[PDB]
Amino acid sequence: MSGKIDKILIVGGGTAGWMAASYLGKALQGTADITLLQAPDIPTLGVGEATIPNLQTAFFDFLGIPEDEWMRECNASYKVAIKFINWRTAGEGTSEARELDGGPDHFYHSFGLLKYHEQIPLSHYWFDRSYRGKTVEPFDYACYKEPVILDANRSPRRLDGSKVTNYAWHFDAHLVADFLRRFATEKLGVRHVEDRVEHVQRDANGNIESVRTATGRVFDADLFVDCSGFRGLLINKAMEEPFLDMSDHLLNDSAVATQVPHDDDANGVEPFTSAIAMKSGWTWKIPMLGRFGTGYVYSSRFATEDEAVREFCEMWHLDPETQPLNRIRFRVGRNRRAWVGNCVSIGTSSCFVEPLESTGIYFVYAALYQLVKHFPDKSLNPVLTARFNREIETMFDDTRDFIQAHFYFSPRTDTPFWRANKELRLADGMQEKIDMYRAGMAINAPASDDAQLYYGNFEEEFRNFWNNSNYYCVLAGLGLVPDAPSPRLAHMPQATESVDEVFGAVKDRQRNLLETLPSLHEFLRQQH
Amino acid sequence: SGKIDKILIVGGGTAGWMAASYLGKALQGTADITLLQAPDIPTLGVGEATIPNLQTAFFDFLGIPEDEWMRECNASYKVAIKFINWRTAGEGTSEARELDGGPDHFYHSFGLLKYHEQIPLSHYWFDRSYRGKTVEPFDYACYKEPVILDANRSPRRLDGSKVTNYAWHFDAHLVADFLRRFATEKLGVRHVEDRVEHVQRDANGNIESVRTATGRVFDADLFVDCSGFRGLLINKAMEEPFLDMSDHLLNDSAVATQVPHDDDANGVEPFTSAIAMKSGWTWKIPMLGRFGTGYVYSSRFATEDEAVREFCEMWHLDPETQPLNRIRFRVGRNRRAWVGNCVSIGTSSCFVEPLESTGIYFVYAALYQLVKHFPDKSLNPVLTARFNREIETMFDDTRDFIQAHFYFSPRTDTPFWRANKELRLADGMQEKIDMYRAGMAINAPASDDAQLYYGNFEEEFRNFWNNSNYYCVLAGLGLVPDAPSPRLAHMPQATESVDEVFGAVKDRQRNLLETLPSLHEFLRQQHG
Ligand SMILES: N[C@@H](Cc1c[nH]c2ccccc12)C(=O)O
Ligand SMILES: N[C@@H](Cc1c[nH]c2ccccc12)C(=O)O
Repeated sequence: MSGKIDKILIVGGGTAGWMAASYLGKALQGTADITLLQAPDIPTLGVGEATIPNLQTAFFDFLGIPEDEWMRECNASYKVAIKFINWRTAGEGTSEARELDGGPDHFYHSFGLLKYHEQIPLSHYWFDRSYRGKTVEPFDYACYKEPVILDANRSPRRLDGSKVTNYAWHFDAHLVADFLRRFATEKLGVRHVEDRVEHVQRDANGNIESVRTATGRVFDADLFVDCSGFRGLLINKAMEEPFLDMSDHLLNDSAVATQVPHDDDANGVEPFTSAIAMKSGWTWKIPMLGRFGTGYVYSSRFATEDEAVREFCEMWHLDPETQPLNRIRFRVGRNRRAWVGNCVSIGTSSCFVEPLESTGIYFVYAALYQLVKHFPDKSLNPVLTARFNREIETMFDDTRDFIQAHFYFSPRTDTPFWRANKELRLADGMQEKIDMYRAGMAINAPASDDAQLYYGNFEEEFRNFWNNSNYYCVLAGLGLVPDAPSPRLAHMPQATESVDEVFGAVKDRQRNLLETLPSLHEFLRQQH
Repeated sequence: SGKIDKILIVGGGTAGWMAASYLGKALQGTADITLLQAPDIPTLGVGEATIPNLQTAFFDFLGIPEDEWMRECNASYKVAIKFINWRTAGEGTSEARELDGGPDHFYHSFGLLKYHEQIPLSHYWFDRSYRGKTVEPFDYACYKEPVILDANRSPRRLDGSKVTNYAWHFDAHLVADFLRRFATEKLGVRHVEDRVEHVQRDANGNIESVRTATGRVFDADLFVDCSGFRGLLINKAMEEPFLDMSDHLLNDSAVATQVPHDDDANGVEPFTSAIAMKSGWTWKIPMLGRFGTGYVYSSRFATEDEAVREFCEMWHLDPETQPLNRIRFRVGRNRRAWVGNCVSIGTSSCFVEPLESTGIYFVYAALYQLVKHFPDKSLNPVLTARFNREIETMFDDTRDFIQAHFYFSPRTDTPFWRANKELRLADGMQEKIDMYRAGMAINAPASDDAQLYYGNFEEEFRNFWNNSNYYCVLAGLGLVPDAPSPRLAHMPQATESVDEVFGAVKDRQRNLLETLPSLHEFLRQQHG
């Protein structure tokens, strides 16, 4: 028919489902009846979720929820960066960084944007100096103030509350989902129904007419949102939309995870997520309050589930026979089309990639934002659907490419896994970026180096999600550098001379913040 | 292999001297630049219209104040392009015909449509227009400019304060002269007045040297072709094919002149006029005490004599005595703007009728990209390929936008107008139209802050033709969405509170109309 969408049914009630319910409930408030169908699942351990800055500005701010309100109810901690440990040295899976060129084998991928100097990213000046032997300091320590304060577990905020850097959050997803469930049902009028989908009825146009549950209830709506996770109950099962496996770019498809109690008083809390390289994958460490979530993401192609359990438990000194563990098999890739007919997939039902760069939750609300932007009426204009699908496919594929580069450019050749990664091919779009990088060009340089604008305007960030800063942190961090300095620098003697103070400013902030900032633990004590 | 040491620019018109200035400034003291230009019959100052970033991206880069160059170039101000008679049948006249109770004209002003609850004002306007809530045209409802332009107001108060975004009108010859003085006197650019007779290339196909009529031989590491439509280096020497694009643009000729004007009796129009004709359109570019004008037409629909006649008749000029410039130009772009060690800048690179004042912009936009992708003597292929991609998109998007001005005109009164409707829009442009009809914005700006936009070239270049521009032209011509944006039916609070936004515009139109001095008034002061 025609007329606006009157009823929406969300199938699936986890993080994605209740985020969808909250975002749509907020966006269409009072002009659409929303029902979320939810069936009980086997409970799992809170193994932790890491996020990015726009979670607050693009999601919680949109809902009208203050950082302090949701943080306290979700027992959240702070994330200032992802610390990559042992990606450049051979060896077993260990929590301790090995030695590399006189220092621990780690590098940071921090938030924020590299400063521009005479229209050129600081990255280019750093490399120019490194290349000409004027420096041996790593890219991250030279261009970011964060590495130094993170090495000392400092808080991203002073005791008086003032923030000194861009940061995100670490939390148990289950708590956020419960928080949102209460918010959506209590504040936004979303209807929660506890039932299991038994049958999906489609019409002759291939659209979903209704969903019938195991109790015999029939739920019809104008638009259906699939938040059923890997099963893709609607988008794949009912709509039969093909899923594109991308194991030709990503070898990791499994994980063994758990949660470990932690004495924050004795050891403090790390203001960062750790990405610890393993023999057949990598392990995440996500610090929360009084405990940390950790999971070994690996490739079933190079390690059996039991070998992964052993490697994982031994690294944390846990009993492989008694430790509570979540054994997961991921569905890596994306649907050929995220939205088909009147069925929009949101969450893992849509796409999934290992949490190497904290994009899981981002993918959920980035998509919800794109859905509302391309919101249809009952005629389901195909142009809205196609453009939405294009945005989603690009969002995922760029991430897929970026993550693959973490493994493709690691210098490690010590296990079949690391060696195999180098035998895969990068997508053409990614290879073009590397060609540009090697030629000394910036990759997706931000329009402005103003981080407040970037993280404060979703449209601005979504169009430049993976920017030059991100690419340099990871590529240079791993050891991939340009074949030679940007040739235009040889024509800018005054700029390459005055940049001295730009590097000096970072050094002063590194020193000042290190001497004045409280530890993350200290701040959390006062705060929570 | 060493930096670029010598640069030879062939051609000394507007493009050539802008190249010498920009490059002389950008590479100051690190490259020797010589501009080689032949002396030949100058043309009439038929006038050139520009856009806001001419100052922020070009003159500001050179370190030249707006006051300094515009007074030495006797320039006037441009606040918009006024399209006249594009919707009504008839002969080519300077007077707007009547349409729906008013004159047949619409404005394409500078600046950005304001965002209301994350949605461009254009969408709220159409929603109301579509629901019979209003009959006011898009431009008058969403822009303050239209009514002050109708009264020939100045973009700045007598005290100098700026009340709107504006650009300039000037005789290009004067600007070229100014830049020649600047580059030679202040940037050390060597000027040689001679004619190229022979271009010698090496075994790699790169240019080795150029020999002149007097027997002089000039060598360089990089050659900039600013020879105009001849493409002496890029097309003739390097043999790079020029790609004609008359399958999108029928206009390929023009008859132009300069007409004396009594500013005291008539004031000065703060806008460029684009007057629809029987087989093309005519530009009117107001300057000091005169205006440049030219009939752009299609040689396949009107003869040179017919064009001269139609043109002279509208301005009441005598065909037999009025000095006239008759030109037949090539429309399109080179397959590649930069090949080997030869970079084309200006009309030697590409050209499209001046319907949206992009001619000069194309020059410094390309110069900006050349410096960003500046090579050393090894001429890294990647830098060249990327530069070329930037140029082709810059041009093709403009080509598409201009074609739409003709394709969507409602006129069917002459072979020309009817023939435009039988051409094919490029796939990319068709997708944009599909989106537009679906109620979607086309290239919405990341922010509605015009200052960020016009103050940051990277920002504008990535979003050069934005939703504001498409709505001005498409809606102006009468092409509107099939229905309102489906989103608005879900935002009652937004659609209610938007009247305050429309009201704010109304107050601005009122106050400015009442308080602003006429353009002529301001011009007397700022100039005389
Ligand atoms: N645009 C994202 C990029 C990003 C994703 N994951 C990250 C992890 C660490 C640092 C940056 C990122 C941001 O700046 O937030
Ligand atoms: N980004 C350009 C768009 C543009 C080109 N030519 C124009 C003519 C009129 C109005 C806008 C334009 C600007 O706003 O300057």
